Amino acid sequence: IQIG
Repeated sequence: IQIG
């Protein structure tokens, strides 16, 4: 999970 990568958010940004």
